[PDB]
Amino acid sequence: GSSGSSGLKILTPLTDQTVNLGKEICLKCEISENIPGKWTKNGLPVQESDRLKVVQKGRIHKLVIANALTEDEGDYVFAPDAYNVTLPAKVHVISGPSSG
Repeated sequence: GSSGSSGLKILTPLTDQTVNLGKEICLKCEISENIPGKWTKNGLPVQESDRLKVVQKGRIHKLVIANALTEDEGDYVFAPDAYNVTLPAKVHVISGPSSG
């Protein structure tokens, strides 16, 4: 999908993930290249923290959350720090006893 002087082939793109409130979020994606990338939610630079840890394995980016918070519900998007490619993703969180 050459668009702008790029040539990255998405081997294993992100897959829609749906879990209940609290569950441990997970998002793994592979690419035909070995380069670092960043994640973005609802069009914003996701924040990192003890709970939020972005693990990377060679040509694969993994992302899991300690507790699936309501905020999670939205649209996740990842992109390499070398190319201008973007991998869209959908997620949903089920309500629970923890509300109000």
